[PDB]
Amino acid sequence: SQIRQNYSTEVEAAVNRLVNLYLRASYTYLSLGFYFDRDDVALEGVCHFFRELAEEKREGAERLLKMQNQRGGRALFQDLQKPSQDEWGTTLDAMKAAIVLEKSLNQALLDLHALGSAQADPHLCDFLESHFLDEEVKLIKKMGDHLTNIQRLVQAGLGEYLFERLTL
Amino acid sequence: SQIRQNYSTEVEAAVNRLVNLYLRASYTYLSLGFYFDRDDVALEGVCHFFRELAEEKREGAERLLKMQNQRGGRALFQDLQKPSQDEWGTTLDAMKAAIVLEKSLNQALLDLHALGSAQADPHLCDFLESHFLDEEVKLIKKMGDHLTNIQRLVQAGLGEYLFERLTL
Amino acid sequence: SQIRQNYSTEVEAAVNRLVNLYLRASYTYLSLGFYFDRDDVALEGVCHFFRELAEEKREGAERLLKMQNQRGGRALFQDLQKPSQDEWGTTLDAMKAAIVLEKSLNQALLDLHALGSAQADPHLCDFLESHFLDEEVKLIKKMGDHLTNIQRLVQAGLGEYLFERLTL
Amino acid sequence: SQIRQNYSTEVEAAVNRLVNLYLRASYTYLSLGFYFDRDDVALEGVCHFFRELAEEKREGAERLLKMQNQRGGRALFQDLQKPSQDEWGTTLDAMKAAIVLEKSLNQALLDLHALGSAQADPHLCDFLESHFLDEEVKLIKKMGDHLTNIQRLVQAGLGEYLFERLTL
Amino acid sequence: SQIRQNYSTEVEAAVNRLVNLYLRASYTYLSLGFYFDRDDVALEGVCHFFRELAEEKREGAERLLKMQNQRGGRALFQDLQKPSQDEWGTTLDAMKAAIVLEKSLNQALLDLHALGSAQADPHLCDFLESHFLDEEVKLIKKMGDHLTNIQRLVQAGLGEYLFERLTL
Ligand SMILES: Cc1cccc(C)c1O
Ligand SMILES: Cc1cccc(C)c1O
Ligand SMILES: Cc1cccc(C)c1O
Repeated sequence: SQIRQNYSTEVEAAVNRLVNLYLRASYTYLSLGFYFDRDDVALEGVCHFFRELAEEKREGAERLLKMQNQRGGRALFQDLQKPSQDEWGTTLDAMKAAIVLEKSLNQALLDLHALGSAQADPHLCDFLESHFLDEEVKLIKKMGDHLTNIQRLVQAGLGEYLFERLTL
Repeated sequence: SQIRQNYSTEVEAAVNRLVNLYLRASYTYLSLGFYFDRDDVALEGVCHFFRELAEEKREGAERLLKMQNQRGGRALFQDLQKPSQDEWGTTLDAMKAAIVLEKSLNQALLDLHALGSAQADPHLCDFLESHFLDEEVKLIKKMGDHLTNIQRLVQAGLGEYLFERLTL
Repeated sequence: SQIRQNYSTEVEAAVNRLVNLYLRASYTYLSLGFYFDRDDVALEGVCHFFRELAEEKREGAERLLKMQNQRGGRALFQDLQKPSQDEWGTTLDAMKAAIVLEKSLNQALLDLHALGSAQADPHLCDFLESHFLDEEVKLIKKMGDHLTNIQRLVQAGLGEYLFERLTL
Repeated sequence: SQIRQNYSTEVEAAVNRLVNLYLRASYTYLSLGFYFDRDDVALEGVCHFFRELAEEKREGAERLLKMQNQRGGRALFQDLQKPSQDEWGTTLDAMKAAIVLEKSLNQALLDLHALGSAQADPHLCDFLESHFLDEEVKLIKKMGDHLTNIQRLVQAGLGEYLFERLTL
Repeated sequence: SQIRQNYSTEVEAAVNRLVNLYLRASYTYLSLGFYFDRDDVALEGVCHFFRELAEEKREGAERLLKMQNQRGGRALFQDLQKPSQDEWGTTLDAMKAAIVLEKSLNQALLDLHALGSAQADPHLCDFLESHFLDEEVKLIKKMGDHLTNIQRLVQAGLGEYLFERLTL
């Protein structure tokens, strides 16, 4: 690219991989959201929580794709793997799955930051710090808070209802 | 009728029957509503839920009667049978009874749609699709969601109170 | 009932009967209204007059049902008999039928008031006086005024049109 | 056409025919409107009624032409036959002629719907149901209501005047 | 009195007694209210419920005193007996005590109405019907509704908390 400067092929490839991970996360959250919208699950607050996260993850992917082009890299898309489960169990099970997912995204962000530092690419490092790393820490803290509250509420049916009504 | 066109006697009769079913449903919901207003039941959210449905079903009947006249058919009214119960048990029992009732109305709508299709009466088919079929699907989904939440809440007294307070 | 006080079984039963009479009146007015909406009758002011009365009578029934519960009585519903006619003739015939109907409701109100007085139930007596007796006197006077005007207008077709256009 | 999909030549031709029928109806209503504007007829409400219908029918034709292009069919225009009469008699005669005209348009709509169903063309079927079939049923009901009122008013001159003044 | 007309000494005395009963009820509610404000009871919604009732009963007494003077009777005050309890137990116990109290006031109202009827004093009868009898029926129905909800909630501590939070 006529504009490409200080942008390694290793970072370019890792950015494409991260786009795939964010889109896969978005898809997972779409599945989680609609599972809680089932008439035999019917926890609307939980459905809304996950549908909002599907949107956030898609936005993250789009920000990464915008950055790829700004740097003169070339977006390459791969298949989006279907989510790991078809049914997500209880709100507790779902929130545990979500925190696992977020920690995996966060690790990928940290890995890419480390690569950027090794390649002396401060624009990449700043980009990740500014738009992703703090968002992930905040989200993981929120999920941990939710998990603790869900666990303390498990009369499991009553607890699940109250969490959805009074927290979400 | 000077205006009657493509409107079979079979559909005309079936529309009159459907008016009766909607008015009977409205009456059933009136009974459900006032049962939950009893001082020894006293679940105001549940009373409101069913009184609103009584109004919706009456409106449905009135829309059908308007359509009967628009097509040049002749409204014929029959007795409105009293509701199947005098006392409706718990919120769970009542919501189960309501979903049974709605599924029976929906089946009648589907039967009339099938008759309209067989008689090549697209105005009737459109009318039902536009004003009734989706309303019924939405309502049945809502009732199913409510049933699931009520069931998960059954400390049955506490659960019944919380559902009325926090959902309805 | 824990709340029931000075409320006789005779009044409780008579209130349930009166609910049935009001709902039957509402149904009769629904039939009258839609008859005047027929394309071969087509008197919109008359249709509106009777549909408004259907609503008023239903509201009366609902007020009675509310009162039944306030007093600790138990609502019991019976079948709603179909209206006495399928076709209602001229506006004159219909208005005569309506005044007959209202006078029958008024007599039932007066009978219930008399029962309340005999049972020394002043809350019932006040309730009827406050919400029903004057409403009925006003409505019957209005119908009598309408009958007189309709009769003076009978060139019967022209008169019927003018009454609908200029009074209703 | 590059865009044409599931759109039969039979439906394409029938749509062109229907455009012609709607434009012919519009022309007929233009003639009716100006006849009632003659100084020796002079019924302004009747003139307005028919001029409004001329506009509605032209709009219907334009909607059909828009749809023809949306589907990749090719609009073909034919002569517009002059209306069946040069003078339209009384308001009663004119309203009878209008209801005959509307019933013929409605039959053409029903015929085209049947063709669409036979050709498994649900976009066409929906289009007609959504924009034409209910409009026609409503209009025919209104005309039938008007005919009944005009007939009841026939002192024919006085009745014609009053209908124009008080209904139209 | 120069103004006294159709106002018996029996009714005058009974009105003074009723003033005392209303003021005693107000005092009882003051005691109930402050009991629920104790730091070792601490149910603010319940405190508010009873303090509002203390105000309503005082207003009732003041209305009776105003009426006594309007009729030319002479207000005579007696001691106000201290409430029947110093401590009121649970919300359930308190609501039971309140409904007992209200039923006793209602019986006194009914007794005075009967006296008025026997003395042919229609102003008194109207006064009681208009300002007291329906208020009492409404309040007793509300208390019965509350009792039913409290009973269904008895995990008694949790139920008491939830009723205070979500109903009161
Ligand atoms: C491509 C994709 C997959 C899953 C969820 C979303 C929102 C999305 O855009
Ligand atoms: C139950 C019932 C019967 C007839 C008319 C009305 C409005 C109604 O609610
Ligand atoms: C005199 C009296 C006693 C108790 C409560 C109140 C409000 C009151 O005025």
